Amino acid sequence: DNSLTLLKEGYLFIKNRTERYNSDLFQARLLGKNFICMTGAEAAKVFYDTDRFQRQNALPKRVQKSIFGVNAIHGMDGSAHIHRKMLFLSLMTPPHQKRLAELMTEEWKAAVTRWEKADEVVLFEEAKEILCRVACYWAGVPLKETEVKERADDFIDMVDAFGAVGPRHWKGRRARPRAEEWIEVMIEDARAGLLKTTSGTALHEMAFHTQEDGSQLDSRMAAIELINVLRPIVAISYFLVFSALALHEHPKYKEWLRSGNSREREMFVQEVRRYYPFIPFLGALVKKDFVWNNCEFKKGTSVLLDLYGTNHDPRLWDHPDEFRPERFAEREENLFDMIPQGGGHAEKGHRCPGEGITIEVMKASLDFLVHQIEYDVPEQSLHYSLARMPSLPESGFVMSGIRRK
Ligand code: HEM
Ligand SMILES: CCCCCC/C=C\CCCCCCCC(=O)O
Ligand SMILES: [Mg+2]
Repeated sequence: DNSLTLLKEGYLFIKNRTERYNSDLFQARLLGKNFICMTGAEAAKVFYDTDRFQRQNALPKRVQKSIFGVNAIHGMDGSAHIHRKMLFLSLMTPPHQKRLAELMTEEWKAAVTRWEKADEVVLFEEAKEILCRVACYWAGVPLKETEVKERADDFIDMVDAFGAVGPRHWKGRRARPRAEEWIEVMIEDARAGLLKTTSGTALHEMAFHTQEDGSQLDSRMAAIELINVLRPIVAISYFLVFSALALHEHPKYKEWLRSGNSREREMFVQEVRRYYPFIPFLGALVKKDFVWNNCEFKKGTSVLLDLYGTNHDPRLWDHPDEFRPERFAEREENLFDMIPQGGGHAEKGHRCPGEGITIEVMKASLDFLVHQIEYDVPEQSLHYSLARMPSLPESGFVMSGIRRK
């Protein structure tokens, strides 16, 4: 069993071995199970074949009890999964992406009034609070100013736990029942009409969603699925910090952004998502015996798809370990070569329905940093680990001398 080695190597565990064995797949004992680990765009296509792969019983209990919730969308298959996935997709269309991006812009502009007076700020901490306030407001979830930071911390504790052991994992295990109880009473109040809800917002649509047989979700399950909207919006915090890091470490792109418009901002944001680590891999179970790439996949075998390694595959990407947003000028759009938030079709599998929200929030936040304020980046540890999952520049990205531009 290689699980401790996986903990040691993190994002590079699969890529180190696919390179060493000169193969796009290898066998390994991980998580107590027999696994095949695979990488590359062709492997991602096979992974998203839902006749060959299922997610039920692929999600380790420890992941359900920390980041995702028990028996939630991530572990569902078949028409029941697709049914629930349409609920998430309806909440993440461009009107929602635009609304969230606009709320973020308003928050960043409002933040300058305090940042200019305090001089020094930790971007990760500011982002967490703003995103939590914006996510709850857009969703219709009441949120008191005195609890913004606690709820944001609970959301991040769940994200930060998914690849951890020891105290960091325990933080996520403790935060999940707090968040679920908090949101569940909201669901219950909404269903009794004791909390005002609005058609087309996340609280309303999760509270009143009906399944294929016409029954509502259990209030706890509706709460879990609403957290599966609120938590990943706060998780955009990680990408916002990596975006600011890339700006600092590749300063030639700042004037490139200042001169240009949303096209350059979008190429920059896509390169942040491709280049920096966030989700290392995905798990599934072989649904039926099949053969691919001269390997027999036996029913019941667990499988890991390498997100990070595919995103740095030199067969797909020129100089894959350099940050070069211009690579997305005149590049073909494809569902399997660029998979930091999954691959394939979100309507037909488990691909992230939040990609558009992620991208527009990142673009709005990049615009703020480039056009709205000036700032310095003082001496600090900007190192981010490829072993620690998820990963973040250690300091959280400290900014100082902040001035209204
Ligand atoms: C912040 C950066 C984000 C990253 C790195 C990310 C990444 C991912 C990945 C890798 C998956 C699983 C894909 C698969 O299993 O095939 C996923 C699923 C999901 N994401 Fe995201 N995501 C992010 C943001 C968001 C946002 C902002 C939302 C909602 C507003 C969201 C909602 C979801 C949901 C509901 C699923 C489960 C979909 C399903 O099982 O069918 N995510 N995400
Ligand atoms: C058997 C190994 C399973 C894979 C372990 C990690 C699983 C999924 C990674 C997270 C997917 C969604 C992340 C978006 C952010 C969030 O939901 O908080
Ligand atoms: Mg229904």
